[PDB]
Amino acid sequence: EVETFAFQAEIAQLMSLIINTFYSNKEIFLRELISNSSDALDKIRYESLTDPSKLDSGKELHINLIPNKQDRTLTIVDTGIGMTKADLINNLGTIAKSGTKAFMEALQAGADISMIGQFGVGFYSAYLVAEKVTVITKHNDDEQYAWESSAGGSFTVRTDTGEPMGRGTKVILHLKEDQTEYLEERRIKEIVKKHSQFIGYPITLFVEK
Ligand SMILES: CN(C(=O)c1ccc(O)cc1O)c1ccc(C(N)=O)cc1
Ligand SMILES: [Cl-]
Repeated sequence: EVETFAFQAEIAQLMSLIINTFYSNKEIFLRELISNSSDALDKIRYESLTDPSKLDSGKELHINLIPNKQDRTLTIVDTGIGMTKADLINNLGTIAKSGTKAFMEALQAGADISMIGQFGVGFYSAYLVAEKVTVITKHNDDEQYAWESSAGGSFTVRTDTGEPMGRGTKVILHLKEDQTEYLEERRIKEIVKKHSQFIGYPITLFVEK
């Protein structure tokens, strides 16, 4: 039922750098994850232009932001193309080994952590704010999978028996205890307006009871 994998050494080092570096501008995680969602939504849109049946798993293309203060989670849900099991295991669809090389050279040559997305590895910015990240994904060509990692050099993959998603990717951020500002409506709104104001899909911020 649960498979445990080692990160490639370069990815483990990327994650360690994100977790251990003193860097105050953590809010950029949300821009990076919304960017990934937008890119996934563009991919299923483009495939649907020539094969409308690709949207049989859901026609609506959008992004939901779901804070839950009871669970201390921020969830980013998109209805994009989703990931196969293979692409989950292969660094969540990224060229993360080569991207990490380029990013670490850029940080040595004066870049900062906010530029992570320019190297194709923006997903890993989740670990600025999350102690654990859970990714639930569903691609038309595959079953629904759950990826998870608390860093420390490993991740797990299992077939997800949870709530069916139709198609797309859900990133569940289990926030660090000192990062609960990212569950507050006003703070999320501020970050979306500051860094994600030109994303071409609706971004709905859910509210809480
Ligand atoms: C397919 N795919 C996803 O399903 C996906 C991965 C991570 C994420 O936070 C959101 C996603 O939709 C995904 C993978 C990689 C990128 C990227 N921009 O490098 C974008 C999208
Ligand atoms: Cl690569």
